Amino acid sequence: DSCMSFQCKRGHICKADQQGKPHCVCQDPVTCPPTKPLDQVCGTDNQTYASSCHLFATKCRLEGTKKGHQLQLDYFGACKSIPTCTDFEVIQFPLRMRDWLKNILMQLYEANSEVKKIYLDEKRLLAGDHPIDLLLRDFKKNYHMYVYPVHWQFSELDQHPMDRVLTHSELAPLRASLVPMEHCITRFFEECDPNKDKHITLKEWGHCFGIKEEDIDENLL
Amino acid sequence: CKRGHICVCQDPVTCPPTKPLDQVCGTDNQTYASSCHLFATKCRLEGTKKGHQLQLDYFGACKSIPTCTDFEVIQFPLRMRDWLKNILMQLYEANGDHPIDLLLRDFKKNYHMYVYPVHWQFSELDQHPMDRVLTHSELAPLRASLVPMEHCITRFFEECDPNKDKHITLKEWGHCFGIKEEDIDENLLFAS
Ligand SMILES: *[C@@H]1O[C@H](CO)[C@@H](O[C@@H]2O[C@H](CO)[C@@H](O)[C@H](O)[C@H]2NC(C)=O)[C@H](O)[C@H]1NC(C)=O
Ligand SMILES: *[C@@H]1O[C@H](CO)[C@@H](O[C@@H]2O[C@H](CO)[C@@H](O)[C@H](O)[C@H]2NC(C)=O)[C@H](O)[C@H]1NC(C)=O
Ligand SMILES: [Ca+2]
Ligand SMILES: [Ca+2]
Ligand SMILES: [Ca+2]
Ligand SMILES: [Ca+2]
Ligand SMILES: [Ca+2]
Ligand SMILES: [Ca+2]
Ligand SMILES: [Cl-]
Ligand SMILES: [Cl-]
Ligand SMILES: [Cl-]
Ligand SMILES: [Cl-]
Ligand code: NA
Repeated sequence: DSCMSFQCKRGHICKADQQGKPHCVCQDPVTCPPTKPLDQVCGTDNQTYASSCHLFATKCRLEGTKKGHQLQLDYFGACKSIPTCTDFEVIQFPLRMRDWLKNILMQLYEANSEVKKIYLDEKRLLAGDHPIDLLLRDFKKNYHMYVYPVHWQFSELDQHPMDRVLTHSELAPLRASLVPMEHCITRFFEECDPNKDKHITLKEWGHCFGIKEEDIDENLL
Repeated sequence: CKRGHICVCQDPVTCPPTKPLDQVCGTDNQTYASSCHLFATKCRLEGTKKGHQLQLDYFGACKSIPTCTDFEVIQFPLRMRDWLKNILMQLYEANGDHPIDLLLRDFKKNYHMYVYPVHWQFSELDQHPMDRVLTHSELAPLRASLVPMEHCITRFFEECDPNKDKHITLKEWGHCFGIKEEDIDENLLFAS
């Protein structure tokens, strides 16, 4: 068997020729391992695939075409309609701060349901478009607790290739992982690429996490 | 007199003046000018279905948001959520036999990372009164805090109260967070 150790790209498998010569052919989706519900994945076509094996077998069958070239794994789970991740869903605050925020919101609710002056201005941020960002603005100025984590996330992603900008393919693992963790879809190129050139610089990334320009420093990468 | 009462109904006119940012969302998915106006409205409607149901839901105007998931409600420490994120990103970059199924099944069986926090959250909420069950008034502040913090709406009494008695026991709570019965333990709750 010449197919032993003959490597093939994902969605392809090695099959011997009528002459015994090994060839990479598309994988038949029927041969994909049986699937459990949580194996499901959502493709960039907003189609749900039973598993990653099924998606790449489909992509292979579609090699050479627009839909084939476009199809990628988008995130884990079935395709869903979900809101855009916020910055703090991407890069979280310490648990102590999340308990504090939860407690003032709960306390603010109990005072208003079936104190009010204390947290009045706080109440009116929630009717705003970015309540948590504004309430946590002072925290975001701390280097060890916020600024450095924001830089470290950029440099962790800027690897394919490392060039001080992030592209779609570099952000795709982060997008895929936040759906199960946070039930939100990142939209970095709708929100953090204001010149629409499809490359996110450190300045664009920092601004999108609300870090002042004076605190953005390429030496931390 | 109760909120919205002053016992006659409160005149909406005497409600403090309202700014746009005073708006609130009622459980009817209606936007009210402020919390005062919502309960004044509730009073004018006392005695009816629409009247009895109406409660404060969350601050701000009503919006479209999905139902909260288990991992949105349970707040993890940074170190553990960072570990979980890096594992998931590694599973993506690669693309067990069913990695995501196995990862989440094992995670939800882990006591220090998940089972105990699910029990702690029940017990933090079970205070009015402390009686080993959760009612609407105990879960309503958690719901309102999760809208701004997680952009999701909890639906505890539609999904975690299968006998429809308006009380959520520890057993119902655990099952609704995907905890096996063998791992539900009243000894993990704050002492009596
Ligand atoms: C991608 O697919 C998901 C799943 O079918 C869509 O979410 C559905 O959207 C419809 C509205 O057209 C709603 O009635 C359903 O409740 C949604 N289902 C879920 C599970 O969220 C989503 O809208 C699709 N997005 C696009 C752009 O096609
Ligand atoms: C609760 O009310 C809000 C506000 O009217 C609804 O949100 C809107 O939904 C419509 C159509 O579904 C959209 O055109 C609007 O853009 C939405 N507004 C916002 C602010 O998101 C929401 O759908 C209602 N909730 C339910 C469950 O019906
Ligand atoms: Ca790069
Ligand atoms: Ca750009
Ligand atoms: Ca109780
Ligand atoms: Ca969320
Ligand atoms: Ca019950
Ligand atoms: Ca649940
Ligand atoms: Cl190949
Ligand atoms: Cl984080
Ligand atoms: Cl923490
Ligand atoms: Cl916010
Ligand atoms: Na969480």
